[PDB]
Amino acid sequence: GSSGSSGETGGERQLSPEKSEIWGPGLKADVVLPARYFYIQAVDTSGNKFTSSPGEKVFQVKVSAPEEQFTRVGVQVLDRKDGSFIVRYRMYASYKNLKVEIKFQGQHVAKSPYILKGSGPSSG
Repeated sequence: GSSGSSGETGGERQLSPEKSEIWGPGLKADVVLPARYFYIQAVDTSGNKFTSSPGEKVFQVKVSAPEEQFTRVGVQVLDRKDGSFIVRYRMYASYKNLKVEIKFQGQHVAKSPYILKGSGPSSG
């Protein structure tokens, strides 16, 4: 069997990933013990907040450690607010350093990946 789909649109602002800002308790020094979750705000080319509902599956998140490999991370994106989203993930293995990667249709949203290693001060 086989089928197809369709959908037209236009006029709306120009959703821009680069602009979109990614903030949360994840990109911090003292993160949560178990798992953390950050928010993803959709911004246009004019640096304006979409504060709207784009769709169900529009933004994705990748989780993988530079030292440890073969990490089956099942991240799920759910629309909590009428503009922002929540990113949750589960892991049953040692977590020393992870790499956050956010992309949109082949376009990086934030300054990813994100390398977070070394308790604050290191050089010293």
